[PDB]
Amino acid sequence: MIKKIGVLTSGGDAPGMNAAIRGVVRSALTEGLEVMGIYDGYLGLYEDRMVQLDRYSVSDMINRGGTFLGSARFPEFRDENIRAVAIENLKKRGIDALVVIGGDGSYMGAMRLTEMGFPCIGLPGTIDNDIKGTDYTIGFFTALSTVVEAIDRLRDTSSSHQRISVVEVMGRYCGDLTLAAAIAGGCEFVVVPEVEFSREDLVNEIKAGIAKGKKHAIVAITEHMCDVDELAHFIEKETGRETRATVLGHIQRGGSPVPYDRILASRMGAYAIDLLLAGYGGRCVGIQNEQLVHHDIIDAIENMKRPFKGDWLDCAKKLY
Amino acid sequence: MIKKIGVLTSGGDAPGMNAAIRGVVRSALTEGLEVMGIYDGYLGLYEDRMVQLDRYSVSDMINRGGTFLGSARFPEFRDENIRAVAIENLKKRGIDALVVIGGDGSYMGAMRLTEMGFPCIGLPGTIDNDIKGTDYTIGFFTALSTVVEAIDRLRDTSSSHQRISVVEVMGRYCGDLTLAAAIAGGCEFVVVPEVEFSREDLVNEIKAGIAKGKKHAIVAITEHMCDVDELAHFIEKETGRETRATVLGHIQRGGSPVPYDRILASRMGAYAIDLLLAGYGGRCVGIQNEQLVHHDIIDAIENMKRPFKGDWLDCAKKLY
Amino acid sequence: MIKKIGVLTSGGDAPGMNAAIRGVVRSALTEGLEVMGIYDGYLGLYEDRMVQLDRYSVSDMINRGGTFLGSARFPEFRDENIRAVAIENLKKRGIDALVVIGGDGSYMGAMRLTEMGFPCIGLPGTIDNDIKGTDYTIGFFTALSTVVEAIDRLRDTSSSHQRISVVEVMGRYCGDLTLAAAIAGGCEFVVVPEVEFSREDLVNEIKAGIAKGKKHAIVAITEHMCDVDELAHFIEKETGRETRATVLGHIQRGGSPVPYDRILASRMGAYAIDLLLAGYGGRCVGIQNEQLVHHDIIDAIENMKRPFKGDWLDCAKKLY
Amino acid sequence: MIKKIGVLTSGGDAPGMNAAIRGVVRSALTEGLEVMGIYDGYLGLYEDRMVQLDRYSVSDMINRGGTFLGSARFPEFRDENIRAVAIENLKKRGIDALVVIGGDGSYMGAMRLTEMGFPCIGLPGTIDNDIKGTDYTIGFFTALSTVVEAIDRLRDTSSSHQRISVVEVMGRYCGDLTLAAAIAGGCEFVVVPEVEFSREDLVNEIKAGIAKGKKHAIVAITEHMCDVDELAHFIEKETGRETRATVLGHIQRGGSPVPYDRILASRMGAYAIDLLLAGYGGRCVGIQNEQLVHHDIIDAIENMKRPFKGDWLDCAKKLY
Ligand SMILES: Nc1ncnc2c1ncn2[C@@H]1O[C@H](COP(=O)(O)OP(=O)(O)O)[C@@H](O)[C@H]1O
Ligand SMILES: Nc1ncnc2c1ncn2[C@@H]1O[C@H](COP(=O)(O)OP(=O)(O)O)[C@@H](O)[C@H]1O
Ligand SMILES: Nc1ncnc2c1ncn2[C@@H]1O[C@H](COP(=O)(O)OP(=O)(O)O)[C@@H](O)[C@H]1O
Ligand SMILES: Nc1ncnc2c1ncn2[C@@H]1O[C@H](COP(=O)(O)OP(=O)(O)O)[C@@H](O)[C@H]1O
Ligand SMILES: Nc1ncnc2c1ncn2[C@@H]1O[C@H](COP(=O)(O)OP(=O)(O)O)[C@@H](O)[C@H]1O
Ligand SMILES: Nc1ncnc2c1ncn2[C@@H]1O[C@H](COP(=O)(O)OP(=O)(O)O)[C@@H](O)[C@H]1O
Ligand SMILES: Nc1ncnc2c1ncn2[C@@H]1O[C@H](COP(=O)(O)OP(=O)(O)O)[C@@H](O)[C@H]1O
Ligand SMILES: Nc1ncnc2c1ncn2[C@@H]1O[C@H](COP(=O)(O)OP(=O)(O)O)[C@@H](O)[C@H]1O
Ligand SMILES: O=P(O)(O)OC[C@H]1O[C@](O)(COP(=O)(O)O)[C@@H](O)[C@@H]1O
Ligand SMILES: O=P(O)(O)OC[C@H]1O[C@](O)(COP(=O)(O)O)[C@@H](O)[C@@H]1O
Ligand SMILES: O=P(O)(O)OC[C@H]1O[C@](O)(COP(=O)(O)O)[C@@H](O)[C@@H]1O
Ligand SMILES: O=P(O)(O)OC[C@H]1O[C@](O)(COP(=O)(O)O)[C@@H](O)[C@@H]1O
Ligand SMILES: [Mg+2]
Ligand SMILES: [Mg+2]
Ligand SMILES: [Mg+2]
Ligand SMILES: [Mg+2]
Ligand SMILES: [Mg+2]
Ligand SMILES: [Mg+2]
Ligand SMILES: [Mg+2]
Ligand SMILES: [Mg+2]
Repeated sequence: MIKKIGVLTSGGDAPGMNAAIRGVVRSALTEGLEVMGIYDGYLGLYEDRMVQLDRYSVSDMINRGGTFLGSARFPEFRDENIRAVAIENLKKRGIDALVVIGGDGSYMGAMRLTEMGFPCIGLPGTIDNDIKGTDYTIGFFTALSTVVEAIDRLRDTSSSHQRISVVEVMGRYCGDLTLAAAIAGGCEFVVVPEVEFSREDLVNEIKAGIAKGKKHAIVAITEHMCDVDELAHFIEKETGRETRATVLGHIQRGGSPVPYDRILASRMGAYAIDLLLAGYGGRCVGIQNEQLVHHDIIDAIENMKRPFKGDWLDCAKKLY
Repeated sequence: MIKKIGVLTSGGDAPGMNAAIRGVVRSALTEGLEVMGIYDGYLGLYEDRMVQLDRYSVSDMINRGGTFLGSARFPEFRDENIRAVAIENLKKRGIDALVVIGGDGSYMGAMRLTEMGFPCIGLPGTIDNDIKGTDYTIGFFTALSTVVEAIDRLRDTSSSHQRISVVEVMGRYCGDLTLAAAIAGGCEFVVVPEVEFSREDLVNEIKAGIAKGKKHAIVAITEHMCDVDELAHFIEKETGRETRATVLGHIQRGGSPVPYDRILASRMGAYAIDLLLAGYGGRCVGIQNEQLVHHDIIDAIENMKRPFKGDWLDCAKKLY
Repeated sequence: MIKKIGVLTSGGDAPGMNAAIRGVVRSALTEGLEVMGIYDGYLGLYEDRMVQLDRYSVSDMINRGGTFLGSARFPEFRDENIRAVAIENLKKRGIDALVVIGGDGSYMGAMRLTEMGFPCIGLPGTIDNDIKGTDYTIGFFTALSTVVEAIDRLRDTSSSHQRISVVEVMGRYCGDLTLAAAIAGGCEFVVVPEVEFSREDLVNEIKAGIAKGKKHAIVAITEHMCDVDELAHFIEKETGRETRATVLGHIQRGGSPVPYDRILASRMGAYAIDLLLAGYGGRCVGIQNEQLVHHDIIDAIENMKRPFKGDWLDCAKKLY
Repeated sequence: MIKKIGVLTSGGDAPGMNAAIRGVVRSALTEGLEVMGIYDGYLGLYEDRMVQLDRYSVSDMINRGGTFLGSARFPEFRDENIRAVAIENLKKRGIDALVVIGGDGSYMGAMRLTEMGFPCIGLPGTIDNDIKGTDYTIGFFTALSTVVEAIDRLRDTSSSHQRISVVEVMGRYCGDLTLAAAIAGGCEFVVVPEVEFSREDLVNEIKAGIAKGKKHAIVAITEHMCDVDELAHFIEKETGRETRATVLGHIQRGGSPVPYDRILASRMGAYAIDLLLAGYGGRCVGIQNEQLVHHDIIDAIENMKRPFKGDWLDCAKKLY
């Protein structure tokens, strides 16, 4: 079967979500399917706030950050009774399946829907690059460029004043963004959650650099590891060089998607449709060793471990 | 007289400084003069740290941020005895005049040295836009782009989530940055130090916005006015909408100068030399109503005044 | 009187046209006026293709290139009989006046409408910076940045191979864009329509540069002056250095507007409304010596001469 | 053995080359080796033009385009006698191995030198993406952004005017650039050299587009396939819609490397040295399915093959 499908964006927004939706809509249409766009992820589902999507409703969207459909958190969705009101709207709208774009929270919702007879496909949308079974997630590369662009500006100013700059990068519990940024910006030190942090190894590395004539030091550090103001104070004390802490924040979440994002989103969206049409349900799409793959949601969540990019850390240390 | 001139960068670095230097060196060379570059602003002047500059030393500098001579904050320059040393260094090297590129603070140093008999020329180099006698200062336009770009990015994320975003802008005690940025980013409310700040008006304006169906709200505020974190929480409580505070910081000070900065800097550089060959000293260059102008330093510091830009603000409120 | 007004964009598009329209709409609304948006400039007028514009129809437009209303050429409009069908649509729609955003072609149309009892205000929209009675036009600064961004990339590649690069810049019969670009990119030679071109002065300047150790030469040249392929061949022959010609083209017309554009458009749009309300008609808005001014359209067109930016050319030559 | 290595950049410059060099120099230093930088690719090798490189010579290079050692197209390197001279220069300087960074052509030189007994290592440096045994080459991603950005800009102008835009992309005999660009810019039609070009299909697709109400149409075509000017006129006649051809040119080759290039380059650089210390020679590094890999040069040049990317193209047509 499957005549009509639903699409939503749930969880934290990431550049390339619009490309993904377009990817879905255009794929669907071409295959003679009808498409409903659901507002504010799962909440919109619950409240029955939807719209009919044609090919033009996804035009002028490919090079746009955010999610035109909106995103929202709806913890309640974990309650089967809430999902019962959800399913009724589905029947009542004649939706046969959905494509969900989000993180792991979103994939769980989607698993719940599948066992209730509404096959769902999950696509990775997040700048954190922390979803299992994918080398990359949509929004990663866009954030990477925002961060590096920031580090470039900081180098200019840091040089001018022979300063040390600490930069707090997003990623929550994943150091991928930090680490990649650090290589690309030629940072002097990197602090990621996956490695034990030694304030001491840091100090030594900075002084060694200073002894070598380095005019500036740039420290890349993942958020939630310490208070960057405290850390800046500590460095200034112990090194005699004025330190300045910078917290990029939410700028990392916005802006026009980079080509990698535009293209990954596009390809993923199209593969979503092909999956539904071949009868799959409760799968999460991913990109592994440059190949598009699909896994059972439960399998990916409970059975896969997020590998540590050790080879990139080794490389980082050699180019200091 | 006047066969050899000196040139330094003082105070907070600003994009376009390299362009100003290049302006100076190239003009001077063409007029048969010799140029000495003083390192680390007033610190290298005191420590007698200088190098000779040829036409090639300013090559590949026009599109770079920072200052290759370095800059410093040497508060001790306030002492008339330290300035005594600096002047001796100047005479020993055979230097006839000095070209100082910096902010309001650097203008004071230049003034003090003029008062001592050493002829200087001040060029407005600061992202802040706070020097008297000039519509703009080198680096303003560049920082304006860094900021506006940041804002374009926050509009995307706060829209996807129906959030309120508080952006803290540099400027110190000047609102130009914050104000030009709020109009260019189409901000909901602007808070500057030249106008009385009313938590009331802010909440009321925002609420109004929500009534009319605005998906996001961007509030642009000058630094040192409050705790954006405290202010953020306060907004969240009073409106029921999630709020996020972003502190741009030091990214505003770096990066490749925008066209305007590159050009202004070059023009002021060439003009400095013209003034020198004419026999003027103790003067500062500015751009006034599209005209390259010079004033007695003393006149600018003391008896000039900052124009209340009700003009930009009345327009700002109209477009909300 | 005046209860309702019309707005259109005519002639070649330029970044910041959307900011201008927003500027008008929001200003109008705030003043209790109603607003019609006319499609494809004057053609749309003729054919009666309009829409009602509210405050939301101009949202998410400020940072967007192009004109959402469209532009189109309609030479026929010069015929009074065509204008008669135009006026009937106006009456029939109850439009009392219009704000026209374009070039001088557009201003003439607008003059015609005024004498026929429908007061029109003209705003400068064009990357050429060639409208009389304005220091700048909307779109100029955005193009300037696109060109300089291009020149920066060309320097990198030119250096690597010790090449000469000729870059053809837009501007039609005005060298403002070329000249500004040349200073900002540190070009070795500039060719603008306003100055007699000597292939010889060019060759000499290039060899002198080459004799001096210059690793690259960048030549900035305004379009319609020669065939850049022919000119590249000529340079290669006479200098022994491989030459490459680059024609930027239409990339110059697009992209997100720079802050200067966002703000000039905004201010101009708002001033348009104030003019209509004070009873003026048949005026063209401009920015002169940092002041917003208005002139009689005929006066501006037939009586003002486009000044030559001689002071910028003098400066260009000194920094070679 | 192996105490001193050499490093050069050959062929068409590519953004990330500076990053590759830095990769090499920094790794080598760390392993106790000595590094010689050869100027102007195979030309300086022949003329024996070299410099010693320390850790500081590669500082401030990571974010810059081009190559600071220079590059050259020295066709004469084809002569076995010229290569005889080059090898003598190498032995006289005490150099044990060579690291060559260039394209398909440079790989031939490296191969010929290996054949003569001098051990080399090839690193894929070219915007084209045409080397066998690597998914990507240094500079590809950067040129992809230069292009996509160009396209975002043309969408704005061609939309305001209901125009068709023909964009000519670099690549030589490889379609990757053109193809990735067409999907990322949401192009209407793509013309590449790996597929048969049908003027018919093109007009028919475009006409289709107009039927469905498309305001613009962007056609992305690889260079050396036709005369975009001729093709432009042909389209204009057959569709009644104004067409414009834009030739991106050399802007594609320059500018600051994107994050991906910066990182890949660093990683390949470090890897070269590892291979050297292991005793391998006559090898070339590539990135295959996210893995750093090495192959016998000979194997890559001769018996490897280019993968028909029907995959990207089938998806391209789906999203139109
Ligand atoms: N029915 C329509 N009415 C108006 N504009 C349209 C229509 N369909 C497409 N367009 C416009 O034409 C351009 C190209 O359309 P399309 O190829 O579908 O967009 P995209 O490349 O962004 O996917 C865009 O500016 C789009 O907004
Ligand atoms: N176990 C679950 N069962 C059902 N729905 C869930 C479950 N976990 C999360 N969700 C739904 O997914 C939404 C997003 O979850 P969250 O953890 O916030 O995001 P992410 O997908 O980014 O990890 C939640 O608000 C809720 O609607
Ligand atoms: N009153 C003063 N007398 C003499 N020198 C001064 C005076 N004020 C500032 N300076 C010098 O100018 C430097 C830069 O000033 P500052 O206010 O910190 O920044 P900026 O010039 O960037 O605005 C000071 O560090 C000091 O060397
Ligand atoms: N003596 C020299 N040796 C090497 N490179 C030089 C020399 N003089 C100039 N160059 C290089 O040649 C290019 C052109 O120089 P120039 O026009 O003077 O630089 P800019 O445009 O930055 O003012 C630049 O990349 C510069 O670094
Ligand atoms: N009635 C509405 N419905 C949906 N979104 C709206 C509405 N009004 C405004 N918005 C959105 O809220 C944001 C801010 O609105 P507004 O201040 O009017 O835009 P802008 O700053 O671009 O002028 C934009 O993303 C806009 O699209
Ligand atoms: N003398 C005129 N009288 C009436 N309408 C005119 C006149 N000149 C131009 N127009 C109108 O203005 C439009 C734009 O003119 P054009 O010269 O193409 O542009 P621009 O305003 O950019 O100079 C024309 O298509 C026509 O509709
Ligand atoms: N068959 C060959 N034998 C020896 N050297 C070669 C051969 N082909 C190319 N080269 C050398 O490699 C250089 C660069 O090659 P080219 O094809 O022009 O560019 P790229 O390496 O950038 O792809 C040539 O100029 C020449 O010095
Ligand atoms: N000996 C030195 N003298 C002057 N500046 C130096 C020296 N060594 C490094 N630097 C400068 O200090 C900063 C940090 O150096 P480094 O980390 O080695 O550069 P990069 O990050 O580009 O690898 C750079 O701006 C660089 O040019
Ligand atoms: O948007 P919030 O709620 O302020 O949360 C910030 C967090 O969300 C992220 O920006 C991205 O998270 P997602 O996994 O939901 O996409 C993290 O990097 C960051 O820690
Ligand atoms: O760079 P510091 O020493 O942390 O000081 C930051 C201050 O300098 C500035 O960045 C620039 O101001 P000045 O040019 O006057 O120094 C201010 O906006 C900011 O308040
Ligand atoms: O868009 P077209 O018709 O190809 O014309 C190109 C011309 O239009 C411009 O791009 C701008 O012209 P406008 O005065 O109409 O805005 C010129 O720079 C260029 O010569
Ligand atoms: O730079 P040139 O000598 O004009 O040649 C241009 C050619 O070089 C490239 O820019 C890059 O190709 P290579 O790296 O193989 O030299 C091609 O895309 C283009 O065809
Ligand atoms: Mg979660
Ligand atoms: Mg470093
Ligand atoms: Mg100051
Ligand atoms: Mg707004
Ligand atoms: Mg005209
Ligand atoms: Mg130059
Ligand atoms: Mg090649
Ligand atoms: Mg399209």
